[PDB]
Amino acid sequence: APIPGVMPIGNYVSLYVMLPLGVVNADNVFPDKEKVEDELKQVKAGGCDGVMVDVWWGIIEAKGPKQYDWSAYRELFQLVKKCGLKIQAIMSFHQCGGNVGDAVFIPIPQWILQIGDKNPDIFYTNRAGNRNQEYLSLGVDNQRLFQGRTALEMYRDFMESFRDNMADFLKAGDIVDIEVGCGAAGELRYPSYPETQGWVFPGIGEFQCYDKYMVADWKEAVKQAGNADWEMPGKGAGTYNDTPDKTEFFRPNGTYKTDMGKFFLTWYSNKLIIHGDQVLEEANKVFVGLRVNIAAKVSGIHWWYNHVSHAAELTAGFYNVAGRDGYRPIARMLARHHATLNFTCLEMRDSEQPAEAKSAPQELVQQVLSSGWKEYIDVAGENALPRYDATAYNQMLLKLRPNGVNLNGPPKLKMSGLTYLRLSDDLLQTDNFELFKKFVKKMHADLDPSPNAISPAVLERSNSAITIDELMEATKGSRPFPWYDVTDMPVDGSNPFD
Amino acid sequence: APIPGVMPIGNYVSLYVMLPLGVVNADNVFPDKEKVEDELKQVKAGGCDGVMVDVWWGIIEAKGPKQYDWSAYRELFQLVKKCGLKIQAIMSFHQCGGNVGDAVFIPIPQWILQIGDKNPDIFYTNRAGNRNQEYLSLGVDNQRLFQGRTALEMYRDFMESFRDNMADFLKAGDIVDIEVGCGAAGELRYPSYPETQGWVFPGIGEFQCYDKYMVADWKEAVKQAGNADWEMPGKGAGTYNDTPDKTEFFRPNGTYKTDMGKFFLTWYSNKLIIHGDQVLEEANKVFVGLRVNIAAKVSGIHWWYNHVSHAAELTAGFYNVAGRDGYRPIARMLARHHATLNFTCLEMRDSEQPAEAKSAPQELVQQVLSSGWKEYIDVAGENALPRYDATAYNQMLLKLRPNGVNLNGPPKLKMSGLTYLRLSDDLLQTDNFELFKKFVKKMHADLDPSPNAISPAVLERSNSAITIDELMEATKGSRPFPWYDVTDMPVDGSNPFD
Amino acid sequence: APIPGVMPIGNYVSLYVMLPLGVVNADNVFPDKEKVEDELKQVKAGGCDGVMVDVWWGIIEAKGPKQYDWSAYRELFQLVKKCGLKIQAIMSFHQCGGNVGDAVFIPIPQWILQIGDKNPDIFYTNRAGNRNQEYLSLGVDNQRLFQGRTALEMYRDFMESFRDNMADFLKAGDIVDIEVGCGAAGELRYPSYPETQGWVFPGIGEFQCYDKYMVADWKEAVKQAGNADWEMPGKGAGTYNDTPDKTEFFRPNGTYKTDMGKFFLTWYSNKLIIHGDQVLEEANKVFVGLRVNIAAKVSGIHWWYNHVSHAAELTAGFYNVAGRDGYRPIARMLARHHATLNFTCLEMRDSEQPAEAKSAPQELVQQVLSSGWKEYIDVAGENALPRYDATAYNQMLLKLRPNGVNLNGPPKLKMSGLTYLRLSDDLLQTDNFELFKKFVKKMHADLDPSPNAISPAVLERSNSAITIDELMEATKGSRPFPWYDVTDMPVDGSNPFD
Amino acid sequence: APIPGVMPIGNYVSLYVMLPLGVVNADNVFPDKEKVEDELKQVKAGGCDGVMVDVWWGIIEAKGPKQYDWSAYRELFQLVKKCGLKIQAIMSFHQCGGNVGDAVFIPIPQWILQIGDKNPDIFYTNRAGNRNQEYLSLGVDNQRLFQGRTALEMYRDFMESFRDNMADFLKAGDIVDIEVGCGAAGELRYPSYPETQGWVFPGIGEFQCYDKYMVADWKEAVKQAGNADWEMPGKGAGTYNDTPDKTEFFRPNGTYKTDMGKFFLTWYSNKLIIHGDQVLEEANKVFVGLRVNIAAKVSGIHWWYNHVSHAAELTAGFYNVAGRDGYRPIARMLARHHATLNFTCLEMRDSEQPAEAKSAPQELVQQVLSSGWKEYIDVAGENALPRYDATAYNQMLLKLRPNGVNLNGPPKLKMSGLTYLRLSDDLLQTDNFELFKKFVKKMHADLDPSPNAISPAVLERSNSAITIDELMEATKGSRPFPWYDVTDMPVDGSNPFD
Ligand SMILES: OC[C@H]1O[C@H](O[C@H]2[C@H](O)C[C@H](O)O[C@@H]2CO)[C@H](O)[C@@H](O)[C@@H]1O
Ligand SMILES: OC[C@H]1O[C@H](O[C@H]2[C@H](O)C[C@H](O)O[C@@H]2CO)[C@H](O)[C@@H](O)[C@@H]1O
Repeated sequence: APIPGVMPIGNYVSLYVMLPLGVVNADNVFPDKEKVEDELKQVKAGGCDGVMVDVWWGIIEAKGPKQYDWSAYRELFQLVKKCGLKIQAIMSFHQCGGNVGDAVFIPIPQWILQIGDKNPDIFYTNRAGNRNQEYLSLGVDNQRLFQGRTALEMYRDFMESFRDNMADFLKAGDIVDIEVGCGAAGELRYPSYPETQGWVFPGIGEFQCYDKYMVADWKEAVKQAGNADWEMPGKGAGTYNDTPDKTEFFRPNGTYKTDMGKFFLTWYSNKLIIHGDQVLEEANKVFVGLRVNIAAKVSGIHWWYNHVSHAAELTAGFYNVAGRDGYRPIARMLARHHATLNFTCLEMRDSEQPAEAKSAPQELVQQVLSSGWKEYIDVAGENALPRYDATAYNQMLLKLRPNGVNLNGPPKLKMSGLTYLRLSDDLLQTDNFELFKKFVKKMHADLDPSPNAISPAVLERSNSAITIDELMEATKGSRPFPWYDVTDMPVDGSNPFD
Repeated sequence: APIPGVMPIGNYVSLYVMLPLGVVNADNVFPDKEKVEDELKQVKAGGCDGVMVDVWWGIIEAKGPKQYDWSAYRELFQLVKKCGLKIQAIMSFHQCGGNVGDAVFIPIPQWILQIGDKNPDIFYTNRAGNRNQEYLSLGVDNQRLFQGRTALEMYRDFMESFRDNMADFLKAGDIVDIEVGCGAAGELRYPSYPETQGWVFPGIGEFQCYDKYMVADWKEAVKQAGNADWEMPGKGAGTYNDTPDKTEFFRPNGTYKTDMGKFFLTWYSNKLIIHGDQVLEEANKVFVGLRVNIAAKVSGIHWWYNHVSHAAELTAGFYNVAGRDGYRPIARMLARHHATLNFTCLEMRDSEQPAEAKSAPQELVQQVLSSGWKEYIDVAGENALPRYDATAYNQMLLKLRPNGVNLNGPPKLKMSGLTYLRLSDDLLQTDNFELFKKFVKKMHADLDPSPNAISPAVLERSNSAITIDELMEATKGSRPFPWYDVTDMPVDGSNPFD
Repeated sequence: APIPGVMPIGNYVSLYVMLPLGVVNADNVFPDKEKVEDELKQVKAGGCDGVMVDVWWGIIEAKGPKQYDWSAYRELFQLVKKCGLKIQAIMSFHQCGGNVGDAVFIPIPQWILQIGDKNPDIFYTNRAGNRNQEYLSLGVDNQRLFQGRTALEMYRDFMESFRDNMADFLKAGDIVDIEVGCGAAGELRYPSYPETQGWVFPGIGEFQCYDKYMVADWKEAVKQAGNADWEMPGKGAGTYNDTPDKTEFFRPNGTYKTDMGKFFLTWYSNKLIIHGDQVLEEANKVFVGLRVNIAAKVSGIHWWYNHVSHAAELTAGFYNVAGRDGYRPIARMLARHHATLNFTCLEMRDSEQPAEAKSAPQELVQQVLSSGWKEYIDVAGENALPRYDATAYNQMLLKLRPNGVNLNGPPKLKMSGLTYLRLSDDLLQTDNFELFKKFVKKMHADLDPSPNAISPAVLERSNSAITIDELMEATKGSRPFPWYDVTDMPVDGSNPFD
Repeated sequence: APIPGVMPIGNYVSLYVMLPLGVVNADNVFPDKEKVEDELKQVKAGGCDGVMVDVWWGIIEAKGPKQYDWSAYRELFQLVKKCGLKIQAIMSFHQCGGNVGDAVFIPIPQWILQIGDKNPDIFYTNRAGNRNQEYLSLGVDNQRLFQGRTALEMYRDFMESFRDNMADFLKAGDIVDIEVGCGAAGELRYPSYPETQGWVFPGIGEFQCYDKYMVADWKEAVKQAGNADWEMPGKGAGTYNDTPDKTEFFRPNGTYKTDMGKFFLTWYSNKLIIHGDQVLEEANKVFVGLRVNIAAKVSGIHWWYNHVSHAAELTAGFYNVAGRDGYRPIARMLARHHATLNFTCLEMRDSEQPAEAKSAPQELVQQVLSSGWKEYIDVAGENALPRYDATAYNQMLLKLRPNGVNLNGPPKLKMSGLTYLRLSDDLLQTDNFELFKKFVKKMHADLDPSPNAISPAVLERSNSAITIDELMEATKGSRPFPWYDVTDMPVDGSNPFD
């Protein structure tokens, strides 16, 4: 029996804060140095472990191919290191929305946008023929279209330039995570719910496989199956803001239940898995032998989860239906590269969602985290929308330790880390910043911060294993681990006794 | 993330087997040495960790006060030690039923039965005036009636004679547990459901506080409360085989809900707690500084648990009702002496009980184990009735690890050990003995036996703390820890995934 | 291979400081509270782990038998606990010199001195017939002469009164060591070099076995050997300030080499061992089951060590000669009670001693510590004379870790602790107190203090085993472990590389 | 204090046996499969941990550049894996003597010998102009002379072909060490004592830097120092079998003490260090992220060690003189690649060497192992000549743990492993094989074999750091750690007590 009052370190969970969006201007400039280093000081005073910042592709390689400028980000990291915080870098091969709302506009290298200018098919395309310019379609990962280099080669060269230019921070251990962007918002998914094309929650979304490079692939595949006459979904699949039932593809016993539907969804989902597999290999080769975690982000698509079609998840590329786990195979893939899974949604509660949405964020989180730990990989996460209430802090606290704390040692289930939405004035406001420091404490299980990177203490990155299209075994349905009902360590409460 | 296939030792749970009832004759004789040492060899071949044997008081101190004969038990232990098994000794200050059914008859020292012969009040008495001769009423713990010695002093002298005569086995570490008998069948309870007086499941039972020594105590207490005119229950409490509702004491809003009823139940239950407290102190003083666990046994009284009166538990001395945990204070008491709680019922399932019984064995087990771990003590257990089916083996397996195994280290919840009903021919039968060896393996979490006493590896016994009638704080209701639905490691099944 | 800059905790060695001699007046008064709590604050500011204080027998039981007053010592400990320091209590059953030099005079309970007044034989006596009143001769351990109680019983009752009155400090873990006094200055030895009787370094000393109770014992023993006509040493043994060679008992091939000499020395040394054995048993029984170390102090008698007679050691009671280890059997005895050996001399260097003295403090320390670790017990120590130079700090540092630090884990050889001479103004003087804080740091192996009682972290006291006059096996000569030449972590130096 | 009889695992040291020289014929054939698998079975029955085998370059790439055949070695490893032994593979880029003595003849790829046929300068050359064909001179590491590939590129391609073809054995963890050959006999040294050119112990040897590629380098370097007129040693340096004093270069106050001599030796020794640095980088890049140790072998050149010139060491390339550690910088270099140092000589005793030789093998071993552990790297080793006596087994046992065993945890100093000379009939002979099994037991510190690769349990290979010609700091003289006098665990003896 444990000694009363003794809380083992294994229960500690790192907590990082995301820095303001344009902390480094679209122009490679780092302004307001003084101010920023005052917020960082407060953040550190709150017991935070570190921060997560976007290393924008459209800024570093702005001037031209292979010519990178790390000057600013260098000052930014030295500043952070000076305040005693660890660093989570996101390799952002995407655009940071430049919509009316003014929020800083950071596209991808402009010279790339000029190539797609005469070759739209480099972007993800819906069936109407709209082109999304925030990320490069996977249909061109292995295509030589960018001044000699292929999409994948551009990704490695970037991470490689980053590895060599940040070697000192990496040696010292200041950089703890390398979050590899695999699509829009840096997430391994299709751009199925583009706000720029008229999407509004809770539309089902749209399939994004109509660029020419992807189509050809679909044609070759449909022929080797003996059904050369099969086509991709059409008006039957509907549009961005449709409902599953107003559709013929997602209605109960609809087209997705068909041999042809299963063949399409299998193809579309595998295509996304393979895109992830290939990007993470380059990431593995670039960081092997270093003490740092590599992670891919998987978005949480909870709307329509309680509908037989799991429509929203399907358009995004996750083939998750009854009797078919569409997440587990991703996790086995990530397992291959000894990578961590970062799930970007876990503060939400089923009741905070309109009934009309068929949303089930909690049940989603359980399945995803369960299939991750079942394939022996570390799972990390963050919140989706900004929040400063105790309700949100408690939900996140539940998910970091589904079975509460373990007084006998490391818990049975535990997330390796959580990154908080974003640092801001509304947060640093005396009031909020108070509740916050409480949440950070509960995150550390009432322990004091430990700059020794306890737990997630970066382990040496191992060389990848070897794949096989044997992921299909991974889709076997399974019972998710049982979740506690409420948090063990609430921010404004006492020991519920479980 | 853990390494696949690596099962940490912390998940291991010791499994012992109870030896045949009269393995040592009522006459201090150890017959059939040859046969027995062949069963022990099989038992050890099954991976069992050890065995539990009754060190009968009525055999060792048979000839007369202070004159003990450990000869036979000495041969028995040397034999066991030779077969490489650990030893769980029960200090049996009780009688082993000498009913018609022939099963060996072992009373308590006959010279004691001759004293109670002219002084019946030494035995537990019901209101009709029946005397139970299997154990000495707690009303005489501190009474000088036995040739100079008091009940408690007789208990310590016994354990003390046992400590000195078994010092070598204790030094070597062969004796791992000292199970201290506190009543009938060696359990801290009142003899409320005596089969010798006509009791048949699921009778509510009867209060056992009518001996003269206890009565006086009740009179003194009722007067200092200002209600000198209060009495103990009468015909209103009913008889052994009554139902809660046919009673006026246990009916909804019955007498037990009254100020007088609460005052009686509080008194009756505290009296049992104090009897335990005093017997375990003597046990502490006798074994301090030695590497061995001391444990008290608490019986599982599941019938009528789902009735507002918790009748059966009340007559046995456990004041467990809505908004009042009658087990937690016992556990805090046991915590004081760094003692382990042995719960004698945990293979049963709610469905194996007649609906008419209002029985809830599973919900009982949860509450008892939960309140034990909440007071920071080790909880151990055993099955109540003999069983050889996979259904029973799986239930016990669930309770030893309510949240399954922990691949990251010691589980969150885990029992320190389990002792199996009893070694017998029907068990050692090729068939059964097979299922059994499977159960032992799952008990060890598919690991190989570890004679190093892993986990429960006997720690040094610490001197007791100091009580206060501050147990009353312990009766505050609480949420029990959440239990998994099915076992993690079933005997004839695969990984349910939780 | 270890990680550079990582110093494992196992290399940490606790450092305590002795408080001023009369910190509690001969009159049970604790004056200058304010001042003292200012020194304690400085001491704690120096990183010290705790302090060691004399719990004088002549103060606590001054008024009369069994009537103890812990009032003052209670204030003293609460003050110390308030400054965050651990406590090493010495059960001082001796007198604290009340010589001309004024230094506070604290005798043993005056009522005892009045008994010896008519019975001088209670004190250790030399052959001239001088009586030493600082401690009770072992010849009366088992003699009922003190108002009903025996010497040993008076010792246990004292430690028992101390255990019950200090239970809270003991529970909390503030009291870490119980140093049990076994003679003059609290050391298991004979008062062979009494400064009160004219002794001046480096006299050989005198045997102290002439009180009547001891003599009788010697007569009974000499008769069962068949030499009833043997006598104790006479003028042949010389006097306090003689040299080994001017003697006939200690000259090469002198009387100590004889069958009669060996028989006397064997008897005299065993008598001291048994006195220790019996006092430590009482100490064991009183503190079993508690988290605290019990230790006996053995004085370092280095003069005449390099002479074949080891004269000084012989008169003190240590039968240490060529081919006979007179310390190892003491250590095996101490092993029996799971006790620690505190050696009171280990800062000295062979060169700081006059050549005429035949002194070998370093070689002594090696033998004593080696035989201690060989019998599996913890060895602790302190300096003999007050010192504030780097030479002394480095010697002590060598002996705490004879083989320096271990970057792979706990060192091979390591002392469990060291108590510094005594807190004083000449030490707290800005200058000295500086060198001191350096020494404390090196003691902790350049780590920061750890109030968690790391290493010596008080383990539960185990019940004693059982002796036999089989100590004689322990006198077999043996090679001491090899010692490093210089310290690993000097106060004013760098890594000598070993 | 440790528990008696408990030997911590950290004291365990792996023991491997070298397989017979041509276990795989010069013709890629694996004959006598049956016999061999019977010896392996005995070897495993002796508790050995594994075996070390030469993966000859002249066999695998015999047919032609880039065309490797791993067929045989594949059968050999599967056989070994079947017998439950770990594998130490030597990347042998050298020749295995094909002298008169018949012992199997295995040269390097014959097509390479045909190139050097018209270009002798690819081989190491002495001043008379003799060419050694057992290894490629470092003067051609970065020269494109081998059908497009450079020496270094040929080495990586080989290790890379080995990594990919042995991936399964590597994944499983059967291959534990990758011993990278850096010269003759696979050792980082110059071929200074070639038996093929008339060398006989204890000749001083000859400098091996006269090939044209090396000379040019020496000319460029001597000019930038402003002494363009300096030359390499001549007749003044003598010949293979000369004595240090009959020379003018190695005589006291000879040419090696001169500014010109120091400049030559500095250049010659650095050249060897850099050759090692470059070969180990390729090895690092090829094995990063895998759980396997990479090691370089440094030969033990003990003759003339006790002479001021350290002649033999100087000709071999180790600039080790008074006030200059010529080994430490090698170790700091090896530290850069997280590599292990394998010292090939450590059973010898100073007394087994002719006085005329000025040999000091023991003092050599101390310095080399000490400088290795001081630069934070693991040191391993083997014996130089075959031996089956207890004298030899005890010496090796001393060096594996210079300070014996540590009952408190991992020793202060400990070798990571030892590979035994070679499996043979004279060893497997009932007699010898007996003493042997004793030695293996003492190697494991009287523990039973642990196939879990305890201790050296292959850790993940980390990416290399980055060099600088800042090795020069490493040549600062230092005190080696102190060595125990005799072994802790002798094969035919008892506890010397240190
Ligand atoms: O962006 C607003 C969108 O946020 C949430 O959905 C997130 C998802 O949980 C994870 C990933 O970061 O992207 C999705 C959207 O980009 C809300 O659930 C949703 O209602 C809201 O419209
Ligand atoms: O008391 C002065 C005495 O101290 C040292 O001898 C100590 C011994 O090392 C340990 C024990 O504390 O008692 C002995 C004396 O009581 C000096 O070595 C000695 O020279 C000095 O006279």
